[PDB]
Amino acid sequence: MLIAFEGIDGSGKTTQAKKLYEYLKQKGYFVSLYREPGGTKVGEVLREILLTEELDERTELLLFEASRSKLIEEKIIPDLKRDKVVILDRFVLSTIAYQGYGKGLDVEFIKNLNEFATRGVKPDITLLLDIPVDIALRRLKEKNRFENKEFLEKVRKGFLELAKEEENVVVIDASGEEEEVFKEILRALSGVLR
Amino acid sequence: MLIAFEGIDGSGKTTQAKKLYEYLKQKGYFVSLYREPGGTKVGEVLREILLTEELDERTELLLFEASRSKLIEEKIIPDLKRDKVVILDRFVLSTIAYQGYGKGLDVEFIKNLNEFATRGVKPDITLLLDIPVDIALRRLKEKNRFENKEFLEKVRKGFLELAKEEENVVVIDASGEEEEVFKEILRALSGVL
Repeated sequence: MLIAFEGIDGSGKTTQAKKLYEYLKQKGYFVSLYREPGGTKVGEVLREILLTEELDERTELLLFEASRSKLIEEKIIPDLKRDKVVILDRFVLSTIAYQGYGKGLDVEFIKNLNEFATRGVKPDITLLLDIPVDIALRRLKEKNRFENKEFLEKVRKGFLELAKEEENVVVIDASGEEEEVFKEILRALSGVLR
Repeated sequence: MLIAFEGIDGSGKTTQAKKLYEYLKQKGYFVSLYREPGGTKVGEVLREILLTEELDERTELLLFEASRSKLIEEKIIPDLKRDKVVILDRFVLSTIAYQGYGKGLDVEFIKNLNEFATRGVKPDITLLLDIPVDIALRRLKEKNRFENKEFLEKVRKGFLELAKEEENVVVIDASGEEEEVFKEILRALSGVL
């Protein structure tokens, strides 16, 4: 089965994805955890490019999608075939929210590109870790990271739109404390898991 | 203006494109010559990846297009704005022929992806350097290069298919010698220069 975390920077996706990883492992599921971009050797070099270079939004989109494609074919599809629980730190909604609602590219094109990269593989559940931008920024600030408030407001709105429009998306209040947010995730998953 | 060379490996694309580059620089055009993938800093690192790694066809297409996207935005578009002649060794038809007709991805999807990567920038003329695979192989074989005849036969058919339906594609009999092929390309280019 496939569980996708989605959300803005500073929403705690990496921390909560790791928590979910360790928790399901101990309950006896076989589980993988991958981040996007990255999660494969080729994906990780592309992650370095995406993090360091000055890329236009179109080239940036195609590289995100190339990383995803590599991950889907190299790991996710085989993992899923062997009944692993696959947990993603970011997936197809983030691409639409960032490149579409944020950077202005066409949403329907992004979805078609998403479908191509994924071979139609969709999550069993998508966890949207929703958080206000100022609170997300204040947390990032604690690690000396500064992201763009104007950009992230559009991205956040994108996410909440997509959670209405798209299938199997649960909105998690990610402004809470680490444990309370995890508990809320577990409840949203109980209608698909253990 | 934008001049694109297309065709299978062994058709002499690079040789002809360099000849065209040298010729037009002599006759007083400001010209650019780029290869795909490549031609920008980022696009050359993606070329390295494409030339080394074991890649599925979907990842490969997406990386070809990312290189193209970079080259288009960084260089082709500005170059064209200042009336440079941009010559390309491989372009959008090669992606369709290779990834679509060759490896079986959807041709219509590839077209749309090309359209996105290029911002709708189309060549003024496309020179398809058509050659039989046997002859392309015979020529490649004398550089210690070996390519798949089965694969390349499909890709040739694809290229010729595209020449019939797509706009501004002149089919150049690239089976000839270097100078007679270049003479044919110049004939084809008189109707735009």
